[PDB]
Amino acid sequence: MKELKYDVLIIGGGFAGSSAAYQLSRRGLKILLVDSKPWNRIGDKPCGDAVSKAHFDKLGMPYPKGEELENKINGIKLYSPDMQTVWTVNHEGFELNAPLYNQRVLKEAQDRGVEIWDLTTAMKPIFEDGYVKGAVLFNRRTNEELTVYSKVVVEATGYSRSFRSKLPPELPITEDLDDKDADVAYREVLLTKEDIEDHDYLRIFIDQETSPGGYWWYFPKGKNKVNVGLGIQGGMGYPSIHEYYKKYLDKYAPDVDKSKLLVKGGALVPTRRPLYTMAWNGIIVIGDSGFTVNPVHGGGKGSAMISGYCAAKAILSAFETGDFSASGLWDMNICYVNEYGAKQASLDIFRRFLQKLSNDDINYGMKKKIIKEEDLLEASEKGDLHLSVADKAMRVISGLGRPSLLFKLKAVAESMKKIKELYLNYPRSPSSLGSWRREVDNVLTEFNKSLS
Ligand SMILES: Cc1cc2c(cc1C)N(C[C@H](O)[C@H](O)[C@H](O)COP(=O)(O)OP(=O)(O)OC[C@H]1O[C@@H](n3cnc4c(N)ncnc43)[C@H](O)[C@@H]1O)c1[nH]c(=O)[nH]c(=O)c1N2
Repeated sequence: MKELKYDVLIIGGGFAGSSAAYQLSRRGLKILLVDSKPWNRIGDKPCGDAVSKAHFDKLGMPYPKGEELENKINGIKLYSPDMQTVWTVNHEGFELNAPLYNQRVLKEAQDRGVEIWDLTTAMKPIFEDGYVKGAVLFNRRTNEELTVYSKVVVEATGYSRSFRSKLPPELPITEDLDDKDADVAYREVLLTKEDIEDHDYLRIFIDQETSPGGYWWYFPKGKNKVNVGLGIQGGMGYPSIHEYYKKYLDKYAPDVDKSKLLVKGGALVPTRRPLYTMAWNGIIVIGDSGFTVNPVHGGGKGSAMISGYCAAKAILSAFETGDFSASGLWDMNICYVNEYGAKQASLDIFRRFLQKLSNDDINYGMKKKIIKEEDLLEASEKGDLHLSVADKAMRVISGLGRPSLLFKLKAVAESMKKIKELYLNYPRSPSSLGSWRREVDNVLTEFNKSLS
């Protein structure tokens, strides 16, 4: 079999993969990125295609340009179950042509030196002497099995985790997710008969009956084109998602013409804290494969780019120390946790609370303004539910006569700050990962119990 040697092998060319390749380019390294999909189809996984503007600024990534930007976004409208209360949150963002932008990022990284092979699949992890040292690839372009060696493998295979799942089960980097720590989501993109009111605003509909554990959304991709879909918490016993979709479509999008459908289909999306470690001997995991999705609103394309940034940073460190062990790549964790991980950990706890609320809990909480329209912005910008804000909210649900889960919002706010306290104190060395993880597990075990 043919053999090749590279410094870095990036498996998967999604938002996470292309972010790693872009950031690692022009640094004196020999890089190979692969993706099973053909070039023109790379990055077309079922998505809402809605990404925050703040993400692009931070990392110094290319702004959506021209055809890549389908519709400019200025904010979000959060509708209550009975729809008697509409929260308008001002937050700038983009509704983009996801495959078109993704391929541009790849096209540029290719110009900056990175090599990209489409129609190529990582089939077997090369794992010898206790290290990930590359992979066996199948290039369907030339029907050839090639063996690629690398000092560091970047796992960016998405929610499938098709590569790292084939690693031995004692590696912390093969951590699996529980069914209930993920949501199945489905979406379609159709044209509307009439225009779209406030088309520069995203619409999110909370409703535990029409989308239990998640929500419905109405994302305008233009003047007369809309990305409508929903998400539901998995591992609960809920019926097929396309049954929820078919039953309640007209309720959230009656203006669409069902004959002008462009794309459909759905996929899995994780709604939890990131992998306890995203780095191990000779391997870094990023994107959906490392559970980098926001547990509350389910956005994952912004925080995927962050994981890719932190991956380049960690790898450049490892090569400067010739150390590709977990310890040598460990800065991947310290970086991502400070950037988005600690925020996720706190929101993981908050998600567990929000998913358990009745429609009456949300109808009451929103109508009575249990929190500001700007404090919901802060609670998911920094992932913090301030002890002073919970107190202002707790004295509003005091005027509630019926029993509710709302009365535990204070204890939830304390548990959120507690687990974020832990993630700020992330292990300095891999020697502490085990001890620190079980403590995190204890925090979640206790909190899960406190909701009952
Ligand atoms: C229905 C729905 C709706 C939304 C979203 C998800 C879902 C399911 N998300 C989440 C978002 O889609 C997701 O979090 C990011 O795309 C994660 O990026 P990745 O690159 O990790 O995934 P992605 O799945 O794009 O990465 C996998 C890539 O690697 C390739 N690959 C996998 N295994 C391979 C192998 N063994 N060999 C070679 N190639 C391999 C695949 O072909 C693919 O190109 C979202 N996000 C957001 O922020 N805003 C939104 O509006 C939404 N809405």
